[PDB]
Amino acid sequence: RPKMTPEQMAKEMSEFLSRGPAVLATKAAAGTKKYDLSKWKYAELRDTINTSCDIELLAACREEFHRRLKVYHAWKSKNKKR
Repeated sequence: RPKMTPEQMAKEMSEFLSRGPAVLATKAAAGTKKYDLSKWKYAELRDTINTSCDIELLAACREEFHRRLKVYHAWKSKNKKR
């Protein structure tokens, strides 16, 4: 496989979410972090959603992106500067 970059995955992730819909409303009694895919690799996540059909699952992945996205941008912004 080719060489992967944090900026590349960050762009693919961010846009991935912006592309997906947002008419969700399953919010009930609060509960969605029931799926911990933090370990899943960017390739695994994107892949799963690319070849999956599970609502809850799909959501989990997307959520794992948004999370590691704001964090990646935060830590990066803090690490960038000297």
